[PDB]
Amino acid sequence: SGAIYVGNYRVVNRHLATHNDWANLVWEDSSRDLLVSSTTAQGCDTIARCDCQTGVYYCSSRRKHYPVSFSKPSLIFVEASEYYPARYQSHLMLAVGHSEPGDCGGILRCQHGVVGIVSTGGNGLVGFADVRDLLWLDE
Ligand SMILES: CCN(CC1CC1)C(=O)c1cccc(CC(=O)N2CCC[C@H](C(N)=O)C2)c1
Ligand SMILES: [Zn+2]
Repeated sequence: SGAIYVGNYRVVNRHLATHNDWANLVWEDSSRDLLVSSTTAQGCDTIARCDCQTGVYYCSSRRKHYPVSFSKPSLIFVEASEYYPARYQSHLMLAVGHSEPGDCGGILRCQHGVVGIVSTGGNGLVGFADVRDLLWLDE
């Protein structure tokens, strides 16, 4: 679990979104596993606007942060789950690291701010849904 709070927005994994998230829906993209809902309180997270390929992520299944090198956002095959059939997930970045299902929502950060959130795992890889292209989160 986990979310990003920026301005009047809350960014979560689409497969973990709550009834409140869907009742205050701003935008969702099933191909990216993202959903953004509106909030009443102002969020203070800063979104990175960059092309970094190194950062640190929080891994809840180890209660630890790990430094990683990660790929550029791209269309990657992700196996079927109870939330989606087997499909191309877009804007996904992979790194070598530990990720179990409950790790979804952990934040990946670089020196510029929030880069994305854990969205996939397995096979000794961790995949992060990028949010750096969502320029509208800042206004
Ligand atoms: C090979 C079976 N296996 C390990 C099971 C745990 C024994 C996995 O598939 C597996 C392993 C670690 C993490 C995850 C989570 C994951 O990647 N998802 C599930 C939620 C939706 C995600 C998405 N963005 O489409 C995809 C799965
Ligand atoms: Zn950066």
